[PDB]
Amino acid sequence: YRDYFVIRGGKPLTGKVKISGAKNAALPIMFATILTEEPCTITNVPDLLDVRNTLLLLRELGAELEFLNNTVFINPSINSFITNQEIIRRMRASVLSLGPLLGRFGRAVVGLPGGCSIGARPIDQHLKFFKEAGADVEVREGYVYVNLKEKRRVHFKFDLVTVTGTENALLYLASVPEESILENIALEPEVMDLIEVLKKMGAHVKVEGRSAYVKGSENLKGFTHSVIPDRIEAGTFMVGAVLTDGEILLENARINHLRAVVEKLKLIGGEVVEENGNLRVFRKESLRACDIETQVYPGFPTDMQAQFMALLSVAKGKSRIKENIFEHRFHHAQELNRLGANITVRGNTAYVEGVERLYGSEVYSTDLRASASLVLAGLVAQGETVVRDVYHLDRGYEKLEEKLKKLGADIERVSE
Ligand SMILES: C=C(O[C@H]1[C@H](O)[C@@H](CO)O[C@H](OP(=O)(O)OP(=O)(O)OC[C@H]2O[C@@H](n3ccc(=O)[nH]c3=O)[C@H](O)[C@@H]2O)[C@@H]1NC(C)=O)C(=O)O
Repeated sequence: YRDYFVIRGGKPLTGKVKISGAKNAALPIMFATILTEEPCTITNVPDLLDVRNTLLLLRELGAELEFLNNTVFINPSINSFITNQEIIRRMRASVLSLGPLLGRFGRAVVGLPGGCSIGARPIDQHLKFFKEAGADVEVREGYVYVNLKEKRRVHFKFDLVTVTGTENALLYLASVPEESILENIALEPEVMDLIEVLKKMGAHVKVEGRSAYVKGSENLKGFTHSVIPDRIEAGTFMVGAVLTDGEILLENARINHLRAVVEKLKLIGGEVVEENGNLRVFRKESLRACDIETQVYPGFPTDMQAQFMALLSVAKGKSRIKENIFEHRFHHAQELNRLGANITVRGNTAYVEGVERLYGSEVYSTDLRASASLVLAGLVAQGETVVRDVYHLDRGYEKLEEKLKKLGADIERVSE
């Protein structure tokens, strides 16, 4: 659909906002249900497009489920191991179905992801792991055909840190009745949340440094779990508060999943005060430039890069923002320039020369997470900002415009 936002800037964000469950924790956790025949219950699952597409895939695979009150009730009656190309083209993370399906049937046919606006994003590490696991892997008809003669212990080291690569490996190993080892894994909170679920199902998982020791099982149980809060949504609203010089209280967020974000926010001039579990955020000092480099967790999230770039576009001084994760992820920089920003891009590094003010205009969303930066900029840009193709934002945030409206943003959605 061609829905879009109309943001009339000039209002400070003030008030409470309830942070939703983590989209990227819910996804792998839902795919984990494929590992058992027993019923599972997953709560605090956000109602956003990626979750809905995942549920559609599970139903296509044979599962019986319901999604009500941010809770997924599923009977994992999987009777197929084919993840079609259409679903993969709609959400490349559907590749997470590979590990579970292989662990359940010893076979899987999953469409190979195509390019993405964020980058080529190949999955060589995923395929490399499964080959190291002893599976026969062949690409035909744009599908990855994986066949496993027999499950055996695995000792694999990732050539680079990959979030879903780590998750796909863990999902499979959880089904192998032997002791396996993964080295150089991702430590993102979502990966840790998936790990708790796999343990609840019966697998043993020990994390030391970036190594994961796994002892799987062929009789995994059903589980009940409440997914962690979404740290990217939380960070986004924090930026919103500082940028608009408002004062917000985030409810249901986790400060322990936001260290790098809070650190940079304070360097820029914002402040974050913890009240019990709540986080009160506001601007303490005038905005100032700061250098930022994205890194795998616990470092600064690439998923928060665009949002901070919007904040820095109106800060005093020149900021350097380098991407070490998705080096191509800068489409938003030029959209911000359309609002009067002064951002330059040279390779994997962007330089932001702060300007006194932004001027509202039409900008296009293209990144389910990074495009939130456009909404943020629209909150302070002079006049009105039109954010096109919010379909992307609907994939990455639950009721974004509604939460902003509740905080005083003069935003509205035009269904088209
Ligand atoms: C973009 C999203 O969030 C993303 C988030 O930005 C990134 C980085 O933190 O980690 C997840 O993707 P991801 O697992 O594909 O990211 P990674 O695998 O760690 O890729 C990091 C870098 O490694 C490279 N990479 C990764 C795997 C691989 O086999 N080969 C490879 O070259 C990628 O090209 C990328 O430049 C999140 N997605 C989910 C479903 O967990 C989203 O919500 O869709």
